[PDB]
Order: sequence, then C-alpha cells, then structure tokens
Amino acid sequence: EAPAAVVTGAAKRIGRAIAVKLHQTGYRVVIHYHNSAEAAVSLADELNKERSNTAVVCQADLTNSNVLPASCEEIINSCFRAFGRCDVLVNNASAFYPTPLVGKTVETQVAELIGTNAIAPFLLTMSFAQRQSSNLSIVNLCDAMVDQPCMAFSLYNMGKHALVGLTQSAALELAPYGIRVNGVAPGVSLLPVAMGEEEKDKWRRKVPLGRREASAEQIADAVIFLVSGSAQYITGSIIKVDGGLSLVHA
Amino acid sequence: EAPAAVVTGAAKRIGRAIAVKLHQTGYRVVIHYHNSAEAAVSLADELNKERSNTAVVCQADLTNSNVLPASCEEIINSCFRAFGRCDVLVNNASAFYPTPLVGKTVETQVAELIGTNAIAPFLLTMSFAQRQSNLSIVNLCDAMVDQPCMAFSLYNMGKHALVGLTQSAALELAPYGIRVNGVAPGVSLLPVAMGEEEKDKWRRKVPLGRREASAEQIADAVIFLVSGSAQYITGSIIKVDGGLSLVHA
Amino acid sequence: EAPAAVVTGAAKRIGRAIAVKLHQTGYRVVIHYHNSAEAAVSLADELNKERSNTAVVCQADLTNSNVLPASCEEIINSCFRAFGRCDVLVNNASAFYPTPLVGKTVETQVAELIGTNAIAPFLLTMSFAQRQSSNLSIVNLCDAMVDQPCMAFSLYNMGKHALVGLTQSAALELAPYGIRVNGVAPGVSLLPVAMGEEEKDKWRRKVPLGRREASAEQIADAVIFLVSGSAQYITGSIIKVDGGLSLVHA
Amino acid sequence: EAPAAVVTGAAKRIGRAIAVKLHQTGYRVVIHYHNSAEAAVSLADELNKERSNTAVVCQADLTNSNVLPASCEEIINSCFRAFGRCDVLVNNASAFYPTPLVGKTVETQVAELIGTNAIAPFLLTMSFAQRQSNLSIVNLCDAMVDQPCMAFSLYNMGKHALVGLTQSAALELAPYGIRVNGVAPGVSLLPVAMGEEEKDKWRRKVPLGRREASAEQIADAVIFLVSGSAQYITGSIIKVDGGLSLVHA
Ligand SMILES: NC(=O)c1ccc[n+]([C@@H]2O[C@H](COP(=O)([O-])OP(=O)(O)OC[C@H]3O[C@@H](n4cnc5c(N)ncnc54)[C@H](OP(=O)(O)O)[C@@H]3O)[C@@H](O)[C@H]2O)c1
Ligand SMILES: NC(=O)c1ccc[n+]([C@@H]2O[C@H](COP(=O)([O-])OP(=O)(O)OC[C@H]3O[C@@H](n4cnc5c(N)ncnc54)[C@H](OP(=O)(O)O)[C@@H]3O)[C@@H](O)[C@H]2O)c1
Ligand SMILES: NC(=O)c1ccc[n+]([C@@H]2O[C@H](COP(=O)([O-])OP(=O)(O)OC[C@H]3O[C@@H](n4cnc5c(N)ncnc54)[C@H](OP(=O)(O)O)[C@@H]3O)[C@@H](O)[C@H]2O)c1
Ligand SMILES: NC(=O)c1ccc[n+]([C@@H]2O[C@H](COP(=O)([O-])OP(=O)(O)OC[C@H]3O[C@@H](n4cnc5c(N)ncnc54)[C@H](OP(=O)(O)O)[C@@H]3O)[C@@H](O)[C@H]2O)c1
Ligand SMILES: *C(=O)c1cccc(-c2[nH]c3nc(N)nc(N4CCCC4)c3c2C#N)c1
Ligand SMILES: *C(=O)c1cccc(-c2[nH]c3nc(N)nc(N4CCCC4)c3c2C#N)c1
Ligand SMILES: *C(=O)c1cccc(-c2[nH]c3nc(N)nc(N4CCCC4)c3c2C#N)c1
Ligand SMILES: *C(=O)c1cccc(-c2[nH]c3nc(N)nc(N4CCCC4)c3c2C#N)c1
Repeated sequence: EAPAAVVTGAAKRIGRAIAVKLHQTGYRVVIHYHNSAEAAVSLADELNKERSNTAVVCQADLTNSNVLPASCEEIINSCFRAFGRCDVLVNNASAFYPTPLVGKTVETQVAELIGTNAIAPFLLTMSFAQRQSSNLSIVNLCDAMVDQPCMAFSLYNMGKHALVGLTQSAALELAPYGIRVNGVAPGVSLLPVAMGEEEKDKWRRKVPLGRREASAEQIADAVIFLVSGSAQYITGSIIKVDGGLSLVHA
Repeated sequence: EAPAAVVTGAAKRIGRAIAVKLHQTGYRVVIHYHNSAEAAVSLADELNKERSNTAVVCQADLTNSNVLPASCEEIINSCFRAFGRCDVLVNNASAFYPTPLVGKTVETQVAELIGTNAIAPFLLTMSFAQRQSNLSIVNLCDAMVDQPCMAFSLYNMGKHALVGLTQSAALELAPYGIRVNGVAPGVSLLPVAMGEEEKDKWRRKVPLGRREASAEQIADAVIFLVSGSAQYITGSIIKVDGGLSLVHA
Repeated sequence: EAPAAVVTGAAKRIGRAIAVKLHQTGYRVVIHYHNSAEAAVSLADELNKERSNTAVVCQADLTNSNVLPASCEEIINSCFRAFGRCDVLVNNASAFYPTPLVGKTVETQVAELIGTNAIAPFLLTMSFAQRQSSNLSIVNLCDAMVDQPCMAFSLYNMGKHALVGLTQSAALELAPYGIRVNGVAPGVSLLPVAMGEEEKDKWRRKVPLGRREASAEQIADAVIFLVSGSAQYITGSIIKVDGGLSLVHA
Repeated sequence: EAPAAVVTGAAKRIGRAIAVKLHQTGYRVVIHYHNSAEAAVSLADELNKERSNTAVVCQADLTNSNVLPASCEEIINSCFRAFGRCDVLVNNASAFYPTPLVGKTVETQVAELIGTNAIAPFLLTMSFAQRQSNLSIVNLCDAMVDQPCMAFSLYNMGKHALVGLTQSAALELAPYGIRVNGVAPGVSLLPVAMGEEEKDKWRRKVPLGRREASAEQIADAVIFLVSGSAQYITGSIIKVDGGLSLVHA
C-alpha cells in the first residue's frame, strides 16, 4: 500500500513541487489549498492521470480563529478518508506581507500571519499525532533569514520563529511515538514572474552560490530527503537550502 | 522630569522586582496586572509612599482576542495619562502551563499562551512606537527555548516568536532611537508550593551555585539594558541562567 | 567518468561507513588513516575487489605542526595522483579526549585536538580549492552537542566550534568556484566496548528517538545526501543527525 | 584591598578603554601588550598618577607555540606578583587580517590567528583557574561570526572557538564560582587611519545611529559582566553591535 502525505498550500509554487516530488516518489497526496482552486484541481488531475486515485484536493482557510482546530483536524481527516492513512505532513502554507510597527486590520494581520505560519502547523501536528514498518514524519517550511529579517515583516518573522520552536518541541515530544519532525529553511526561492526584473536581480546578486534563487525542485529535494528512510535518525533538524544567502553580511 | 516605564505582569515575582528596581533608579512606573489586584495595589502604595505620584496600576487580560489591540493601546495610554511620557516598556506578563500534543479548549490555550508571550508584546510595541532621550523595550524571554520543557509546545512557540519580535523590532525601530532587547532567565523563584524533589531536581542542575535566580538578579539585567550603559545594544538577549542552558541531558 | 572523494579517518567506524557508501554510489576513494593501518589496507582491498583500482590509502598524522600544511597537500595530491580529480572532501578524523581546566603536555593536547578537528580541515580545504554538471563539495563532521558540551572537553569543543566557523567561511568564499561546504553533526553514535557502561547507558537513555545511538550508516546517509545532486543549492548548512538528543534539557 | 584585573592587548583601542574603566571602577590592572610598548607604559604611568601602585605592564606574544602555555601562566603570575590576587581576566588581544583559501607562511597565519583568538584565551583561563570574591572572565567575541568577512576564515574560526571556550569554561568553572562570559562587538572604533569611504561603508549599515561603537561602549558591557549586577550570568555573550548582525545582505 502506498503511503500518503498532506501538503499545505500545495496548488502552486514550492508546495506544488513538493507534492509532485512526493507523488513521483510513490506517495498519494492531499493537495490542500485556500484560494487557488483551479490550480489545485488541475494539479490533482495531472497526478491522477499518472496513477489512478492517488491525489485529492482539500480546501481550508488556515487563518487563526476559534474554528481553526476543527479545520486542521479535517485536513488530517481528509487524508485518512481518501487513503486510509497519513504518513507525512508538510506545513508549507504561509501568508506573507509587511506589517509595519509604525487595508487589513491588525487583528486580521495577526490571525493570518501567526495562524498560517505557526498555529495551524501546531494544530495540524496535534491532529496528525492524535489520529495515529511505518516512517511517520512532519516537515515544516521555515525561513533561512529568520535572524536577519526583512524590514517591517515582524509578524511574519514571529510566525516563522514560532515554527522553529514548534519543530523542536514537537520533535522532542513525538519522538516516543516514532514521529520525526524537521524543517526546511529556504532563502530566496522562485521569485514571482510578476515582480520587477530589476528587483529580482537585486536579490539574485546577493546569493553566493550561482547568484540565483532556488528552484522549487531544489526545496522539494530537501523535503524528500527528510521524509526518506535515509533520515530515520534525523529529528529536530532544520536544513537551510539558501545558496549561502544567510552567510552574507550587510 | 522623571522618565516613565510600563511593566506588564508586575504585581508579583520577577515583574514586581523589575518595577521596584526601575522605581529605585528614578522611574515612574505603570504596574500592569491581570488577576493580582491586591498585590498590584499594595505595590503602588509602597512605591508612592517612597515618592508620591510615581506609581499607578492598570488592569488588562493579555489573551489574544479581537479586543487585544485596544487593551494594549490603553496600557500605553495609561502611562501617558499619568506621567505625560513613556520611555520604557518591559514585556514580562506570561501564561505558562503544559499543552500536550496528544480543561481549557485548545483555542483558549492558543489565545492565552501566544497572546501573552508574543502578540501582546507586538501590540504593545506598536502602540509604544506609534506614540514616539533613552527609549527602550525589554522582553522577558527564556534561556531554555532550544531545549524546551516536554509538552510545553505553545509556551515555547510563544517564546520563540518573542525573540523574533525582539530582532524585528530592534531592526525597524532603530531609526527612532528605540532599542529593543531581551532578558532570558533559566529557573528563577521556584514557587514554595511546587514539589521539593521537583525543585531540587532543577536547582541541582544549575552549574553556578546549584540554585535558582532571585527576581532581583533578573531585574539587574533589565536595568542594565534600559540604562545609559547599554546605548549601543539593540537586538541582544542576555541569558541570566547560572549556566543551566549549557548543561546536556 | 567516475568522481573521486577523500575521506579522513576512514579506516574504522563512521569514516569507514562514509567511504563505503561513497564507493557504492560510484566514487573512487582515498582512505586516509593515522594508526589503523591494518583496517585501512583491508578496506581498500575489499573496495578494489569490488571495482578495480577505485581505492587508495594515504597515512598522515593530522596533529597541528609546521609540516601539517604539506601533509594535507599530499593527501589531496594523492587523490589527483590516483584518480586525476578530487570532487569531494570529507573531514571526519578527530581526536577526542578530556582536557580539564584544573600524561600528554597541554601543548600536545592543543596540537592534537585543534589540529585534527579544525586546522587540518582548513588546510585540506585550501589544498582542495587550490587544485580546482560538475558537483564539488566538502562535508565536515561537526558535533550536535557543541552548545551543551561534555564536562572537561574544552579543547575538543573549541575545535568543533572552529569547524562550524570554517564551514560557514569556506561556503561563503568557495561558492563562486562552485564548491559547496556543509556539515553533519552527530549526537551519539557507535559507542565502543571500551567506554564505561554507566556512561553509555546515560547517553543512550536520553536519546528521544528510540533511546539508542546512531549507526555509522545513519551518519553516512546524511553525508551522501549533502554530496548528491539533490543538495545542489545547499551550502553553509549543518544537518544534525542526533535522534533529538540536543533538544533534551538537563 | 582593591581587586585586580588582567587585560590582554590593553595598550590601545578597546583593551585600553576596558583597562581604564576597570581602573575607574576601583580595579588594579595588568596592561598586557605585545608590540605597543610605548603606549602601554604611557598608560600605566597615567593610571599610577591617578592612584599609585595600581597598574603594571606585562609583555607577551600570544602566537601559538609550545611555550604559549608558559607565557600565559606568566601573565597571570604577573598579576599575583604585582597585586597578590587576580579577580578578572579579560581576553581582548586578537590578530586580525585576511587568510584567503585560494609574506606570512600559512603556518604562521594559523599560529597567530588561532593562538591569539582562542588558544591563548584557553591557556590564560587554565592558569587563572589554577592560581585561585567576584571572579570572572570576559572574552571579546564577534557579533558577525555567523555572517563573516570574506577571506577571514582563520580569524572567524578563532572567534567561533572562543565562543566554545566561553561555554565549556562557564560549565566547568561554575563549581569554583568563576563566571565566564563574552562581549561581542559589531563594528567599533574603526581605525582613524583606514580609508574614509571604507569606514562610511560599514557605518552606513548600522541601524542604530549609522555609526560604529565607541571603545567606551564596548567597555560598559565588560564592566557590567564583571560587576555585582551580573552574579548569576555565566556562559552568556552580550552583542554590542547597534543591530548590525540583524541586517540582511
Ligand atoms: N519564496 C521564498 O522565497 C521563501 C523564502 C523563505 C521561506 N519560504 C517559505 O517556503 C514556503 C513556500 O513558499 P512559497 O513562496 O511557495 O509560498 P507562497 O506562494 O507565499 O504561499 C504558498 C501557499 O500558501 C497558502 N496560503 C496563504 N494564506 C493562506 C491561508 N490564509 N490559509 C491557507 N493557505 C494559505 C496559499 O494558498 P492558495 O494560493 O491556495 O490561496 C499559497 O499558495 C512558505 O512557508 C514560505 O514562508 C519561502
Ligand atoms: N520563573 C522562571 O523560572 C522563568 C524561566 C524562564 C522565563 N521566564 C519568564 O520571565 C518572566 C517572568 O517570570 P515569572 O515566573 O515571574 O512569571 P509568572 O509569575 O508566571 O507570570 C507573570 C505574570 O504574568 C501575568 N499574566 C499571566 N497571564 C496573563 C494574562 N492572560 N493576561 C495578562 N497578564 C497575565 C500574571 O499577572 P497576575 O498575577 O496579575 O494575574 C503573572 O503575575 C515571564 O515572561 C516568564 O516566561 C521565567
Ligand atoms: N561518535 C560519536 O558519537 C560522535 C559524536 C559527535 C561527533 N562525532 C564526530 O563524527 C566524526 C566520526 O566519529 P567517530 O566516533 O567515528 O570518530 P573516532 O573514531 O573518534 O575517530 C575517527 C578517526 O580519527 C582519526 N584520528 C584521530 N586522531 C588523529 C590524528 N592525529 N591524525 C589523523 N587522524 C586521526 C583516527 O584514525 P586512526 O584510527 O587511523 O588512527 C580515527 O579512526 C568525528 O569527527 C567525531 O568528532 C562523533
Ligand atoms: N574593532 C572592531 O570593530 C571589533 C569587531 C569585532 C570584534 N572585536 C574584538 O574586540 C577585541 C578588541 O578589538 P580591537 O579592534 O581593539 O583590537 P585590535 O586593535 O585588532 O587588537 C588589540 C590588541 O591585540 C594585540 N595582539 C595582536 N596580536 C598579538 C599577538 N600575536 N600576541 C599578543 N597580542 C597581540 C595587539 O597588541 P599590541 O598593539 O601591543 O601589539 C593589539 O593592540 C578583539 O578581540 C576583537 O577581535 C573588535
Ligand atoms: C524576509 O525575511 C524574507 C527573505 C527572503 C524570502 C522571504 C519570503 N518568505 C516568503 N514566504 C511566503 N509564504 N511567500 C513568499 N513569496 C515571495 C513572493 C510571493 C511569495 C516569501 C518570501 C520571499 N521573497 C522573506
Ligand atoms: C521549559 O521550557 C522551562 C524551563 C525553565 C523555566 C521555565 C519557565 N517559564 C516560566 N514562564 C512563566 N510565565 N512562569 C514561570 N513560573 C514557574 C513558577 C510559576 C511561574 C516559568 C518557568 C519555570 N520554572 C520553563
Ligand atoms: C561532548 O561534548 C560530546 C557529546 C556527545 C558525543 C561526543 C563525541 N564526540 C566524539 N568525537 C570523536 N572523534 N570520537 C568520539 N568517540 C566516542 C567513542 C570513541 C570515539 C566522540 C564522542 C562520543 N561519545 C561528545
Ligand atoms: C568580519 O567578520 C568582521 C566584521 C566586523 C568587525 C570585525 C573586526 N574584528 C576585528 N578584530 C580585531 N582583533 N581587530 C579589528 N580591527 C583592527 C583594525 C581595525 C579593525 C577587527 C574588526 C573590524 N573592523 C570583523
């Protein structure tokens, strides 16, 4: 029987590449998404055409609220519903926008940035563990620049720091249940075609290894490693995939 | 004119020692509290008996909610209203209890532990900044955050986010001349009512004297960071833990 | 044609496991050793029996001294001599013993512990770089417990910190040449018969992931990842392979 | 009677500023130096003019060698010989120059950069402990160790090693009441002789005031760590960097 994974925010970009790569490795996948319904269904179609009945979509808002625990539990439930098991959880979904200290309310900024980046991963991790030869693991998508943060992104940065804290705490506490917990910390990756060519090149030049952002495949390679049998002693570890960006001083 | 400080969770223990020591240095203080009303009031009395019109109290729940921004703004307002200025913020209030991954609801646990330890500090920081000399914020962190207590994952997530705020706010608020730093205790002031074997177990692991920190020892590191001797220091977290975080399993 | 790797301290334990796994993936290997000549020679013999002339040995004390720079240069030389190229360097050899602050002289303690653990890795790194779809990389064997160090192992711990520094500095400096530099930080692995039973039991019991030590092959897995094509954007990273041990408080 | 401090590389710049402040706080001091003989004696003169018999010089090369342990033991011995005691060791001396991977032999580069920045501090610390109240060591680290200067690999390796010593020695020496801590500058007191443009390049990157630290600002942090306000702080490293280490590329 093929193991099954949940990838949050999987309809596009790095989450999509993670889902594709896990599918290519033999996983059945729950493609979770929030607003990108067309991209999600189109991805699930391509994967199921490749192998029947090995991909489903699952919609959920991961903004913090009093029903967020039930939403997270239902994402987990959808994987058991569809495939009878849940071996891997990848927490990739993330809100990302500036929140200067000096048109969303601050309440909403808090709920979106802290919810997606930290509270949802915590509640999904609860639900993952509670619901449980086997190679069980969680991979959190962290951020290699967490200690040299982007100006005015304080709530985003707080959320990613909390995610490292969850990675550690959960690796510690889920170790006796055989569940490993680790992270992948991207530097700059897959800059949106949207963004100006001059701004993208600004970021690119700073990266020592090749003066280029990471491809989505490159991030995904690190995730595949941590879920594999090749990482069975690895827990509480966070792998930077940043081309040395975090080593460059101002 | 004497500078003014807000101290959250200041009615008891480390927050109290922090308020007293700032007061002793010349600060006027806002004593924030949540449930410890008598202790907050008795402390203001004691400080005002030393120097009159130098201490007030302000009650607020710092649980995450749709009204937390406004409560935080009022905590800062209460310092301006009483004293005409606000030079220092100490983010000390903290909820602390286990939250196992496997009778409060989980959303309440989330609200309390992430609210007190991180979101409230962020909102207070925003309100403090927005209103703006030697300005500085000191956040009470945790020396054990990378070797955390089993089953305290929300508390640890909150403390990790607080370091993130410390760094981010230090970076963003530097052009205003506001420094943002942290003080990370190890074990301090273990309650009389905790187990004797339990406390002993922690105390014995502490390399520097086999004992917990007193509250005054934590307060010392705060005072230093707010002082004129810390004018170039921002984004730094001082461990005050007797070497405890250095000790392997 | 086939890439080539230098592995230091490769005769026994983790270093041997590394050398074997690189050889299995198709590398030719220089097995460096210091005192373990019988094991080093046997290992190269076994590897050569598998694929002809794909393995050579090279002996060198990596203690710090005036001749250490030429020894390190001859080790790299030995890989170009044998195989025409040197794609991978693995810095694994390490002296390890207590040096209390309060009968080798202390200057010999310095020379051994800092030499093997830091200075030699630096000199091999220089010689590796000076000699230079290609995939060049260095992997340094670090230590997961470096911030919670063993009582009375100051010089060991100083050496390992220095190795972290090299990892970071060299990744930065060698990125423009296409050479990646990373590390792998074991927790406890392969505790020998020679070590006290009390002491061993104390360590194994503290490991969250399964209350046991890492196997050598478990450490080697992480090395193979880092040198692989699936790590092509990773440089300046250190992967803990420690079973969660470094997350456990006193 | 007054306590005593050894300060390495104390003739000029930050070490001098540290020696001066310890002296102003009441310490007697050993001004160690290697080539700056004239500045060193000139400084001891001035300190003894203020209070007689409170300052000596001690010359030593702290390059790694088989005699380095003897030279380190002699520096501590010089403190007991002049003042009858040794309360504070400050490890400040440091070689700093590039050593690219791709006239000094590399063996000499290794010896100077690893000797001054790590091995000498380790052997000074050994000698300090064995020759033994508020006893403490302060190592001058570097806030930029994880984002290092290009081509400074032996320098960066030394400063990392020094972090590791700070930790190991805090752990091991705690049962003897010796605290071990560090101060990590960012950019401080850039050479008046270094190019203006280069200097402004670094100064512009510093969030807190777009300027380097004064030597006095670094010393303030040292002074705190040796003081009675830091009695429970060991194994801690205080960044004094104006936020420099927080700024991304
Ligand atoms: N890109 C980088 O350079 C970079 C750098 C550092 C770290 N990372 C981390 O790497 C991961 C992937 O990066 P990325 O650039 O691919 O991410 P992204 O495009 O910014 O976000 C990926 C997905 O997150 C989901 N998401 C956003 N808000 C949500 C909400 N309220 N509820 C549920 N889902 C929500 C979105 O789903 P829908 O589109 O379906 O609405 C989105 O497609 C993230 O965790 C990110 O923080 C990325
Ligand atoms: N004690 C230690 O060993 C230790 C170790 C590591 C870090 N720390 C940190 O150091 C700081 C002080 O430690 P401590 O032991 O003195 O703290 P504490 O006694 O646990 O709590 C400090 C105060 O937090 C306030 N507080 C709690 N929940 C609140 C809420 N929902 N809303 C508003 N205020 C709330 C309480 O005020 P009321 O009493 O008025 O209700 C309490 O008096 C904390 O931030 C703590 O996390 C302490
Ligand atoms: N074992 C653990 O649990 C653990 C924990 C943390 C980190 N590590 C690290 O992981 C790596 C491998 O661990 P291990 O347990 O396999 O190492 P190890 O057996 O202690 O040492 C590996 C090899 O180092 C070589 N070596 C020692 N001194 C030397 C010298 N002066 N010159 C040249 N070579 C010298 C030896 O070669 P000869 O036998 O040929 O003399 C030895 O076989 C090491 O870097 C170690 O520090 C291991
Ligand atoms: N300045 C900065 O921006 C900065 C930044 C990061 C960290 N730090 C650290 O803070 C400390 C002080 O910095 P600084 O800029 O004042 O230092 P510095 O001027 O570079 O060095 C201080 C002294 O070190 C002594 N020294 C050099 N090589 C020696 C040797 N082989 N043996 C014995 N002594 C030797 C010299 O003594 P003589 O003059 O007597 O020969 C020199 O005066 C250093 O440890 C440094 O690494 C400084
Ligand atoms: C600042 O701290 C920082 C530095 C490098 C990269 C990021 C970053 N995090 C992101 N998270 C998410 N969820 N999305 C993005 N995307 C950027 C383009 C749209 C999606 C992130 C970036 C970037 N760049 C932050
Ligand atoms: C676990 O990670 C950990 C290790 C050492 C000390 C603590 C700790 N954090 C605390 N936070 C708050 N708000 N209060 C306390 N008090 C303990 C006694 C009651 C109040 C904290 C402790 C402790 N001990 C956590
Ligand atoms: C102390 O800080 C520490 C904690 C866990 C594991 C180690 C450790 N490092 C070692 N390095 C080397 N070169 N060898 C060993 N072996 C132990 C068995 C003989 C060789 C190391 C250990 C262990 N255990 C240090
Ligand atoms: C590079 O990693 C780096 C970044 C900021 C500051 C320094 C730095 N370290 C120094 N150590 C020593 N011993 N001396 C100096 N100075 C002497 C000449 C003027 C600078 C150091 C600097 C600087 N700048 C390194």
